[PDB]
Amino acid sequence: MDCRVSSFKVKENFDKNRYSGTWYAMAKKDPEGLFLQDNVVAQFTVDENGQMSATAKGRVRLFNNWDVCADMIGSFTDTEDPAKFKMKYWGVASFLQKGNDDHWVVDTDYDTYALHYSCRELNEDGTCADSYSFVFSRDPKGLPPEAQKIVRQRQIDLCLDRKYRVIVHNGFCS
Ligand SMILES: CC1=C(/C=C/C(C)=C/C=C/C(C)=C/CO)C(C)(C)CCC1
Repeated sequence: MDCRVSSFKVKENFDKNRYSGTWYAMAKKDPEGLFLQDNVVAQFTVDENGQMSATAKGRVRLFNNWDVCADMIGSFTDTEDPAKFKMKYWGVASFLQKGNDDHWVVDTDYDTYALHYSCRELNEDGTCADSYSFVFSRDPKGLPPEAQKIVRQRQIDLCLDRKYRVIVHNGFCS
């Protein structure tokens, strides 16, 4: 049971165009502090020069109770690893958070599911101190019993097992 971040294995030869399109977040594992809550849908596209970007809608509560529908946007720069990106994000609205997080795709089938992960804070022993993860599906209705078994194994080998929470979509942002 090695939970060092550098130990985690990511998607072999990640194909940036097979991955583009609409993805629906079905479950998540939260990080410390302020973060997207529900009704979150992401849209990936890749330009002619291979650059990948994405926009995202989601409900987020602020200060104290203030649900707003955050329109986020991120760009991705490539690393020595096809699956491991650096993502710069920001919102159409200014008060919304800007920032830079790693963006790694641990696993995907590009036809039905994608499993994302990001460690914002590394510990002294290499394991992650503060992290979040997303489980996306191409189908707004969710994964098959059989794709769910793959997903739950991924969560365990990430040491995030039993820490995910089902995301719901009730047109709060449509
Ligand atoms: C770029 C965007 C993503 C992440 C957004 C997050 C990090 C937003 C947080 C917003 C907050 C907390 C705003 C507070 O005012 C993910 C990874 C889903 C995939 C594609 C595009």
